[PDB]
Amino acid sequence: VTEVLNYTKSKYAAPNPEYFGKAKGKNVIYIHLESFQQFLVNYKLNGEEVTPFINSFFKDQNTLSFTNFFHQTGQGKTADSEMLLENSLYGLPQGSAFTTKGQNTYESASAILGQQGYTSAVFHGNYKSFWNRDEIYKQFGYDNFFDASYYDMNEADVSNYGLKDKPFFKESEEYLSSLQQPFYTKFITLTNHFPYPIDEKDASIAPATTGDSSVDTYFQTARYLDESVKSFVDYLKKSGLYDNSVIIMYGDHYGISDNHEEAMTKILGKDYNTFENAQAQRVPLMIHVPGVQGGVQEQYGGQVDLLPTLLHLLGVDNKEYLQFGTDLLSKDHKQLVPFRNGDYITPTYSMIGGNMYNQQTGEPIATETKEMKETKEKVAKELELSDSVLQGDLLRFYAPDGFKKVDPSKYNYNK
Ligand SMILES: [Mg+2]
Repeated sequence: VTEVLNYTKSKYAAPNPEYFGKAKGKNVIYIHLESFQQFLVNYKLNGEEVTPFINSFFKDQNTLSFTNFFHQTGQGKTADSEMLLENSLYGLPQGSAFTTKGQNTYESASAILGQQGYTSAVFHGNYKSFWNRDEIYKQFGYDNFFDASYYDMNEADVSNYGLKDKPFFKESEEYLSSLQQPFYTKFITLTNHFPYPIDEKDASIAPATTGDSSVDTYFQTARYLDESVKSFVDYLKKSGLYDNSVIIMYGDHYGISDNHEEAMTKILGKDYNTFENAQAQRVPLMIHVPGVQGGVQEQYGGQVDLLPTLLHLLGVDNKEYLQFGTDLLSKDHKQLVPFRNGDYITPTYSMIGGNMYNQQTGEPIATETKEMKETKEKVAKELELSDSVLQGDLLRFYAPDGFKKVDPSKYNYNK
């Protein structure tokens, strides 16, 4: 109740002077890389790079790239990722939080940044009823929701899950250019979605040769996404948004489940056991902050840490908000990444499937020490306190002093 707030502050990580406020006043552009796993980065299928542009964006001067960034989603899949990004809250242990907690009071990024005059918007090539986004986005405080109704949904431009990504970015330039700055936006892509079907040739790369169809055509839809993103970034550079915004590319969750051990063994080269599968849960995080020296960031982290990381870059102190994540650029950030099912990843030891593993060598640890038991309970506590917020709707009874709550009745996403 006030218990959650006490845990939050004690966990709070002070801003890093080198990165604090360096992007204050800038726009924010989230690029949602659907089902995009980190191992795809710099991966070469039969000689050539699978995702060439993203690989270059990864190496760029002004790009903070994360190699130990893990997704913390559950049965909510993509919805849970949004929950982690917007509120720094975990999803439910079971089922989707978006569907059952659409009535809850939230104090999300749209609301927090809205306090400074930011304009909110979400772009998605599918209808707003999907994942109950239409309802819960109002509680988040998203000013605009550009769903499928704002796009040309002809049969040739539409896959199984909605509008293809290349038309999606192309057609959304109209809306983004006329959106009041400064803004806070997120572009949810669709094409790279299981079982990853692509008809030739939207595709521009040969499929893998493992014998597993869903795994083989994954690399094809990944490049289709890569090509469309490049086209979108090219637009951002022409319109000047590229220098005036913070571009953040991230993955929401895994792309290949653990029911493809044989194929994944050929892909990664090593045996795809339970350990290597947990390591495969890495998803990309690339933060392009204009006029800031970037580089590879190997500190361990999760999606829960994304919002407080962004806030510190924008020069916004979030000490008083109910957020379970910490600033990734902070030196006080502790490298501990909880999974939804109770598991966790630390640089030294990791619990996977309830069993202990050496994170660095992959070899099982027979006996469990105190510190391995201690962090196990720290993780369970964090997950429980997060559920306490969702299950009890605790944000009705709390808010930071200067903060103003959202009136969801004042939002309409229809045209
Ligand atoms: Mg997804």
